[PDB]
Amino acid sequence: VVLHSLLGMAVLIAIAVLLSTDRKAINIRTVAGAFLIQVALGALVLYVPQGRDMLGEASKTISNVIAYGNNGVDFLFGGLVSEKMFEVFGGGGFVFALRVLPMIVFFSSLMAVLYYIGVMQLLIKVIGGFLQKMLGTSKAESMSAAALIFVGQTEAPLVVRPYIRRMTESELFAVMSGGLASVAGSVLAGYVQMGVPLPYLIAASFMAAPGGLLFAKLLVPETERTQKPTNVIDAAASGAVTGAQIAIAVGASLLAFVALIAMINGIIGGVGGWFGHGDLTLQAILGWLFSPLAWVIGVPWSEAGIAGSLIGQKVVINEFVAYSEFVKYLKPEAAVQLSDTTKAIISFALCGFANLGSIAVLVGGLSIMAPKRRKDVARLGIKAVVAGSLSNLMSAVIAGLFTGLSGA
Amino acid sequence: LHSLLGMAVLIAIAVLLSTDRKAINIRTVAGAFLIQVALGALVLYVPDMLGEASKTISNVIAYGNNGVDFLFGGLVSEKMFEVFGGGGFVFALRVLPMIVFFSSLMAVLYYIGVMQLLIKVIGGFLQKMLGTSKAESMSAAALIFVGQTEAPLVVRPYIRRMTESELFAVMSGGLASVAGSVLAGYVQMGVPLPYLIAASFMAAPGGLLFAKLLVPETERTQNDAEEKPTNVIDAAASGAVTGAQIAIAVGASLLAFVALIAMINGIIGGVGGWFGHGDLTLQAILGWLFSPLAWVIGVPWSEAGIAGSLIGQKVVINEFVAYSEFVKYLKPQLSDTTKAIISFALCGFANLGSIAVLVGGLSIMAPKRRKDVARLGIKAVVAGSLSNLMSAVIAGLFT
Amino acid sequence: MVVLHSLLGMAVLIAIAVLLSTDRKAINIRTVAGAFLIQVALGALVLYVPQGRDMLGEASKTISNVIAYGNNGVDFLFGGLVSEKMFEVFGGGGFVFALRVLPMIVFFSSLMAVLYYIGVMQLLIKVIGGFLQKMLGTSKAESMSAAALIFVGQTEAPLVVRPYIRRMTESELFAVMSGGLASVAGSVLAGYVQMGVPLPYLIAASFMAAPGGLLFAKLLVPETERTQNDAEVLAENEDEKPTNVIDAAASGAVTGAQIAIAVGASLLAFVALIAMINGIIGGVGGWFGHGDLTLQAILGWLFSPLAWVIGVPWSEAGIAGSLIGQKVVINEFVAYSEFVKYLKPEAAVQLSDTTKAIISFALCGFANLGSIAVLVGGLSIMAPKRRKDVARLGIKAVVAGSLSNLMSAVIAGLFTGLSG
Repeated sequence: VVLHSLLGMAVLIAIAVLLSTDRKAINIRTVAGAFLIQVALGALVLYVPQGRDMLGEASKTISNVIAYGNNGVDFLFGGLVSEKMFEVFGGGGFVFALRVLPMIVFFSSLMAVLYYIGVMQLLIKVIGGFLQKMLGTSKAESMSAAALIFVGQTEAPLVVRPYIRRMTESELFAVMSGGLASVAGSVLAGYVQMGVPLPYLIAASFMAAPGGLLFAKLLVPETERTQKPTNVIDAAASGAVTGAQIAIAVGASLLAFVALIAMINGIIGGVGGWFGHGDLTLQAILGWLFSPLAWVIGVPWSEAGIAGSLIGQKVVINEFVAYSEFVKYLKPEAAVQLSDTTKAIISFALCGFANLGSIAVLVGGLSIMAPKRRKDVARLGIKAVVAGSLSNLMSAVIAGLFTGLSGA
Repeated sequence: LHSLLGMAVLIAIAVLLSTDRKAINIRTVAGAFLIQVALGALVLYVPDMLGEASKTISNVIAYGNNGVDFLFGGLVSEKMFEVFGGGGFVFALRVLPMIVFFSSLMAVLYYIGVMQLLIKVIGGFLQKMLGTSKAESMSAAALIFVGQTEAPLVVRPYIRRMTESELFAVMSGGLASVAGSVLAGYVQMGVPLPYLIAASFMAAPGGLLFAKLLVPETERTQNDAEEKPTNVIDAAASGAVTGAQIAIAVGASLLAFVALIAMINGIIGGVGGWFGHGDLTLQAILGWLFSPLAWVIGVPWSEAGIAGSLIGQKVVINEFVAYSEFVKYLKPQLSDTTKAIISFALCGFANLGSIAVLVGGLSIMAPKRRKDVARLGIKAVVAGSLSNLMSAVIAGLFT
Repeated sequence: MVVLHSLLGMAVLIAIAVLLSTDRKAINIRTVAGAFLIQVALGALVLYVPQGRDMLGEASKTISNVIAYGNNGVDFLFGGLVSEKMFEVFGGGGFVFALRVLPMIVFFSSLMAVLYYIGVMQLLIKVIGGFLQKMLGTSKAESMSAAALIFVGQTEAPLVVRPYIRRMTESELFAVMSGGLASVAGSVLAGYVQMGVPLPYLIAASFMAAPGGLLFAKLLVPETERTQNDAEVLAENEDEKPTNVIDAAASGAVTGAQIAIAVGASLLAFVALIAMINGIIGGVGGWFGHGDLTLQAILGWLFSPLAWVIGVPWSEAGIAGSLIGQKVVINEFVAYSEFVKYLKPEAAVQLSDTTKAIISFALCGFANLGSIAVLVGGLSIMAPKRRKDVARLGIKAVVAGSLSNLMSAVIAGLFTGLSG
C-alpha cells in the first residue's frame, strides 16, 4: 500500500511537470522543500501519537466554538433547530439552510474580530516568516497562503492587496493557487455541521496552503526579480453581515447547482434510452471519468468508483454539493460501507475551493483591486484550478499513506 | 354572444383611457387579439404538443422541489400538513427559491445559447406578423418562458432609449405573464398545470395588445449599447445569486403591501366605525366596485360579487390571496364557466407590488429613465390585468 | 413614598454630564434646564396625569393594531410557521425571533416610507421642530433632527439635515449625533415590541429621548458658535426621491429587508460571541475558584452604582447593572433578549413594577459601542469633510445618548413610582 501512494505522489508531480510552462528553472530547494513540509505536517498530525492528540484537541476547541455558534442560532431561529424536529421530520428534519449557513455567518464575524485584535495578523506574520525563511519564497505569497487558510475569500485581500501591484507572475499564480486549495473558516464550519469529520478538515487546511504554494511554484516558477473597523464590536458586526451576504450567496448557489444537476440527469437519463440506458446519473459518469485518478491516489477500486465520483463531482461543480452527497455515506444507517482509508482520502481531496466557478470568483474579485492584470489572471485561471486541485489531491494521497490510525 | 360584446367593451375601455387615438396600426392590435384567441383554440379545441410540454416543465418544477428539499429539507416536506394543516403551506420557503432556480436556469440557457434562439424565433414571429418593434417581442418571449423578475435581465442593452413605448410594453407584458414564480407557485397550490401553460402563452401577446392600445411608438429602436459569466458554472452561480436577492426583494415587497392593505381594512373599519355602517371591508368595497366589469366579462350577476372581491384583491393585493379566498369559495356558489373565467382571471401576478418590482429593477438598469418608468406603473397594471382578462373571457368562450 | 432618591438621581446624572463637559461656562441654562423640564414634563404628562395616560393608551392600541396588520402580512409570507400550533408543539422555543420579529422591522420601514411620501411625517416633524426651536435655544436644524429621530432613526436617512450638516457647527453636529444615539427608529421599536417588551413605556421613551438628547448634547459641548437656520442652504437636487406612493412602499420595504438581515446576522454574531467570552472568563474564573462567571455578572458588578442612582433598589441593582451594561458595551437588542425572560411569571426572578419600568426605558436607544461606527459610516456619505470631527465626537456621543436615556429612566422611576 505504501509504494502505491508513493507512486501516487510521483504521478501527480509528473502531471505538474507536464502541464508546467517551464520544466526547467525549477529551484529544487523551494519545491521539494515545500513538499517535504507538506508530508511532514501530514505525518506529524496523523502518524505520531502527539499529533493525533494535539489535532484531536484542536477539534475539541473549535467544536466548542461551533457549539457557541449554534447557541447563537438557537437564539436567532429558535426551536426550529431543536431536538423536537427529529421526532417529526426525522432524517429530513436537518435543515441545511437554518443550521449550516449561519455558521458561515458567525465565523465571518469571529474571523473579522481576529483581524481586528490582530491575532491573525500575528500568526500570519509568523508562519509567513517560516515559509520565507525555509524555502526562500517571496514574502507576500507566503503571507497570502497563511491568511488563505484562516480567513474568507473576501477578507483574504486585506493583507495581500497592497503587494499585488508589482507582484510577479509566479507570486500572483501563488495567490490564486493557495486561494484555491485552502478553505475559508466559514465554509469549514459549514463542513463541520454537515457532519463531515473535523480533524481531517483541519489537517486539510494546514496541508492546503503549503501544497498550494507547492504546485503554484511547480507549474510556473519565477523568472524575473522579486520585491475600516472602529472598535471591536463594530468588527464583529461587519463580520456578521458580510457573513450574511456570503451565506445567502452560498445557499442560493447550492440550490441552483443541485437543481440544475438534477435537470441534467433528467436529460442524460433521457438520451440514455436512445443509447439504451434506462437510468444514468451525471455522478456515475464523472465516476467513470475520474475513477483512474481515484486509483492513482491510493483508493481501492471497489470504493474508488465512488471516490472518483465525488472528486469529479467537486471539481466540475463545487464542494458543498460533494460533501452533501458524502454524508449520505457517512451517516451509518445505510448499508454502503466505505473503508477507512477511503473516507480519509475523500475527506481531504474534497476540501478546497477548486472548481469552474471559482475562476470567475477570483478574476472578478481580484479585478477591483488590480484590474490591470485582469487579462493575465483570467489566463492563469484554469491552470490555477489545476494547481489547487493537485494540491488537495496530494494531501489526500498523504492521508492514504498513513494507515496507523482510524477515522471516526 | 355575450363574449364578443364583452371583448369589444374591454378594448373600448382601454381606448377610453388611452393617450393616443392615433394607433396608426390597427392591424397590429386586432391582429394581436387574433393571435391570442387563435392560439387559444389552437391549444384547446383542436388537438401531443401541449400535454408533453406541460408535463415537461412539470418535471422541471419537480427538479425545483428537489433543490429545495435539499436546501430547506423537512420544512418543505409534506409532514407539515399532518402537523399544521393547509396553513402549514409555507410560502417563502416553498416559492421564492424557485425564483432562484429559474434565474440560474436562464443564465445557463443564455450561456449555452438556447434562449437567444427561442426568443429570436418567437420574437421574430410576432414582430413579423403584427409589424412592431423587436424588443417588446423579445421580452414577451422570455415572459412566456420566465416570469416578471427574471425577464428584465435580457433587455438591458435595449432599455436605454426604449422610445417610451417598448418600455410600457415590457412593463405590462411582464405584469400579465405567468412563468417561473407565479407558475411554480400555482402548481404547488395545485391549480392544474397545463391549463396554466395555456394561460402563459395566452397572456404574453395580450400584453402587446393593450400596451399598443395605450401607448404606440415613433422613434428609432434597434441599435443600442454602443463583467461576463465566463464559463458555464459561473453563469449558473451568478444567475443564482441575482435571482436570489431578487427573490428576497419580492418577498419583502409582498409582505409589505399585503400588510399595508390590511392597514387599509383597519382604516375603513375605523372611519365607518362612527359612520355607524361599520364592519365594511375592502373585500366588499372592491367587491361591489369591480362587480359591473365582472358582469361584463360574461360571468352572470350570480356569483359576481365573488369576482368583485377576488379581482379587487388582484389589483391591490395580489392574485395569490385572491386565489386563497377563491378556493375558499370553491368548496361550500361557483358555476363552471364562471369557475374557469375567474380562474384564468386569477392568473397573472400583476399588482401593485408587481409594478413596484418592475419599476425598481428596471430602474436600476435605467436611472435616468427612472421617473419615466415609475410614472407608468398603475396604467401598466391596467394593461396587463386587462390582458389576463382577455385571456379570461376567451377561456369562457370555449366553456 | 419619599422618592427623594429620584431627585438625587437626576442630580448625579446631570452632574456627571456637566463635569465631563468641555466648556463649563458656555452652557446656556435656559436651553438645558428648558429641555430637562420638557422631558420631565412629558414624563408627568404620559404617566402621572390620567389624560396623557389615556392618550398613550390610544396610541398604544393604535400601533398595536398596525402591528396586527403586520402579523397578518407575515402569516401570509412565512405562513403557519409562526402560527399558534408551534406553541402546542415547539413550546417556549417555538417563538422564532427571525420569524416573529424582523418582518415587523421590514413592515414599519415600508410604513414610514409611505409616511414620508404622503407627508404626514414631514408635517409632524416640522411641528415639533418648530416647537423646540421657538421655545428653547436650539437651532432650526438640530431641532428638526431631534424631532424626526423619535419617528425615524438613522436606519432610514433623516434627510432633514442634508443641506444643513455640511458646514454645520460642532455643537450642532454633536446634537444630531447624540440625538440619534438617544432615540429608537420606528422599525427597531416594533422589534422591541414583538419581543414582548411593554409598548407604552417604549412610546414614552421615543418621546422623552429627543429633548433629553438635546439636554446632554448641549451640556457636554454647548453652543459656542453661530447658528445658520433659514439663512443659507443650497440644498442638492431635490435629493433623490421616491417617485409615487408605491415605489415608496417598495424602497422602504426592501431597505427594511437589508436592515432586517443586518440585525439578524448581527445578533447571531453577538450572542454567540458573548457565549464564547463567557467560556473563557468561565474557565479563568474557574482557576481563581469561580466556576460560574460571565460577561454579564462582571458588568453588573461594574455598573451597580449607576443602578442604585437612577432609582433602582439595591436588590435588583445587580440585574439592572448587567442589562444597562449590555446596552452600552454590546447593543440594545441583546440586552432586551436577556430582559424579557424576566417579564413572564414562569420565570423565577420577579422584578418590581417600578424597576421593570425604569430598565425598560433605560435600554431604549441606540447607545452602544457599534453605533459610533454606524453613525460615522452613514454620516460621512452626506458630509465627507466632516468625518474627522465626527469620529472625534463618537465616544462623547455615546455617553450623551446613554445618559439621556438614563435621565428618562429616572423620571419614569419617579412618576410610575407614584401612579404605577
